[PDB]
Amino acid sequence: GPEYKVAILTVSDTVSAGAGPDRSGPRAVSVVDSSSEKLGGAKVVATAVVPDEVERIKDILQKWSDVDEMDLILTLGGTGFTPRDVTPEATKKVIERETPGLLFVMMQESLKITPFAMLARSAAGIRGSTLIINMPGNPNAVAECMEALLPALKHALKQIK
Amino acid sequence: GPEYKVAILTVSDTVSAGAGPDRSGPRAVSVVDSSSEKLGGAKVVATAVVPDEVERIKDILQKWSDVDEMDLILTLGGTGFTPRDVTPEATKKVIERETPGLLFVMMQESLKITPFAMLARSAAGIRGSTLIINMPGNPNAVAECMEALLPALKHALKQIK
Amino acid sequence: GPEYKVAILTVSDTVSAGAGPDRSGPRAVSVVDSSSEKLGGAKVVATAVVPDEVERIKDILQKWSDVDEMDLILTLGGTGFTPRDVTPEATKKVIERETPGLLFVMMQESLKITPFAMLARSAAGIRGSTLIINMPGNPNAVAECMEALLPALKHALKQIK
Ligand SMILES: [N]C1=NC2=C([N][C]3[C]([N]2)O[C]([C]OP([O])([O])=OP([O])(=O)O[C][C]2O[C](N4[C]=NC5=C4N=[C]N=C5[N])[C]([O])[C]2[O])C([S])=C3[S])C(=O)[N]1
Ligand SMILES: [N]C1=NC2=C([N][C]3[C]([N]2)O[C]([C]OP([O])([O])=OP([O])(=O)O[C][C]2O[C](N4[C]=NC5=C4N=[C]N=C5[N])[C]([O])[C]2[O])C([S])=C3[S])C(=O)[N]1
Ligand SMILES: [N]C1=NC2=C([N][C]3[C]([N]2)O[C]([C]OP([O])([O])=OP([O])(=O)O[C][C]2O[C](N4[C]=NC5=C4N=[C]N=C5[N])[C]([O])[C]2[O])C([S])=C3[S])C(=O)[N]1
Ligand SMILES: [Cu+]
Ligand SMILES: [Cu+]
Ligand SMILES: [Cu+]
Repeated sequence: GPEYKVAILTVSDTVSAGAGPDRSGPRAVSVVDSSSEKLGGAKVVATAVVPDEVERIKDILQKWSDVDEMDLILTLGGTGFTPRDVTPEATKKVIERETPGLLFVMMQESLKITPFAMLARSAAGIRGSTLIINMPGNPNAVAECMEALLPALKHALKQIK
Repeated sequence: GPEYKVAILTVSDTVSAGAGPDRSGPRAVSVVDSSSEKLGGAKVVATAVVPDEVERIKDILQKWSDVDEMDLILTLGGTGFTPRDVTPEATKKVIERETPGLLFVMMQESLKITPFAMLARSAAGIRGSTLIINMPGNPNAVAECMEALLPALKHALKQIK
Repeated sequence: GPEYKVAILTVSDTVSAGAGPDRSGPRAVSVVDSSSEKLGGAKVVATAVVPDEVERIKDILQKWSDVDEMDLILTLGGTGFTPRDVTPEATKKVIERETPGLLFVMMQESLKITPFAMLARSAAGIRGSTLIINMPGNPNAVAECMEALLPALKHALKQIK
């Protein structure tokens, strides 16, 4: 397997219910894959979809960190202002050490693209030796957020080990 | 009434005690009114003044969100470094979901005007279907902070419903 | 003594164990000293070194704030992504009122120098009449972070009193 095991969690009532396809997930996988060397040897080894439900999100983040030994978990979606956007709240429950600089850079860079970046309520942090980062559900958002992080993400992953 | 009901809370021992007038409140009302269309049909329907006392601030934020059905609450003042600046702490107690991007944009834009922007400890978030945003007490601060938010605030208010 | 009493806490297993010298501490003292007038009459009156241990860090921050009457505490180190970087978590336990604008400015300015700035998980806030700010352990980081804060830090210290 890879130096760094990456897992992608799509958070969406719509996708989970079979009411639409996942358009964000494949874009996240593509951005990680195409940056695999810049990330120190990272590969997406697993993806999943969960509804906008705090307990479901928490359970998968805990399993991936504590049991499956993932190194990086990117979540996609559920970061906005609607009542069903609960990804950050689930994430804050599971992380042990917050990583606000990652959120700073994602916001700073995203705002250059659209003022609507300010509506992302993303959280990020470390649980054990797993880095967890919330990204927006807009399929174009993951690429933009990953570009923002890529300069330092390899060093983040080295450090957490 | 309006599409979006806005309420303005001035937080000030001085104003509450009758030791001076409210100079921030009218500026906040004026900025919201003059941006009413850009905000999706917002109107300030209520204002109040409370002292720099956590329980008083909490009680009004809870009443306006839970009983009076406000959609946007702007607080003015009590965000700085003095011992009596307790607005963010009261706010953090009442909000359910934090909205850090709003704080990011207010800080980013405010710092272009003055380095003293860094002394605002403002919080922001959502309780039910009410968005609550702390702004500094300086009468010129609300206009600057609202300009920073205006590009996306209509979409924020639509989403929270 | 000075108008503002500053104390510097180096957080490092290596320095604490006698496995290397403190290179960050002297740089912090030098930057504060050389900015003493810009800070309103600040002087470093005390330094100490502790290991990367939450209880040790907490205990010194509490003693310096509650007993020794320090006005500004800068901590150096332990803000990164490694398992032993626990300074922010200790700091968050002791502070009463968070000061996110200080973190915003440090991050904003640090990112102009290096993308690795995003790996600092620094916290900051007020306990009583003591301002506590986490800075990175890189000896060059304190100078950069202090430059970012210097425009408003005098006013912060005046306010907290
Ligand atoms: N960079 C960037 N950033 C950002 C953006 N956008 C914006 C922001 N930021 O964010 C926010 C928030 O969001 P959220 O919540 O996360 O998202 P959601 O709701 O989840 O989502 C949205 C949309 O998108 C879509 N999706 C999602 N997911 C998905 C999808 N599709 C397909 N598939 C999947 N999976 C939908 O349609 C929805 O609606 C905000 S609000 C904003 S605007 C950008 O862009 N960038
Ligand atoms: N944008 C902007 N931002 C900012 C500013 N300024 C600065 C900052 N930011 O903030 C901070 C904080 O503050 P706070 O605390 O909130 O405020 P206070 O204390 O409350 O206040 C201040 C002043 O002002 C005035 N006022 C207030 N309120 C009021 C008033 N007047 C009238 N009426 C009313 N209501 C007074 O005098 C006081 O003293 C800081 S510190 C800073 S400097 C800007 O500008 N912008
Ligand atoms: N401005 C700026 N910022 C920043 C930098 N760098 C980077 C960031 N930011 O931060 C982060 C984090 O870090 P921390 O964790 O805090 O650090 P530590 O680990 O503790 O440290 C590092 C290094 O350095 C050194 N040191 C420390 N401390 C000390 C030292 N030396 C001598 N003495 C003393 N005391 C060591 O070697 C270690 O390793 C990150 S990661 C980054 S890269 C800058 O630069 N700036
Ligand atoms: Cu949106
Ligand atoms: Cu001020
Ligand atoms: Cu580093």
